[PDB]
Amino acid sequence: TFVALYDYVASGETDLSFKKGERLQIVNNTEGDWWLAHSLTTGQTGYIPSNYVAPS
Repeated sequence: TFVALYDYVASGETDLSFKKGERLQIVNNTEGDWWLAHSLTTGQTGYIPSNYVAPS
């Protein structure tokens, strides 16, 4: 479980928007730049920038 450090607005069809403070479950971290995540706060799924979140 990770927490969002900053708001992120999705710019494409596979990334996930989230608000600062949202809690997320990381599903796929094979790549170092983009992680597939699942929002525990909102239940939505998509790719997020890995440097927008921190473990919590």
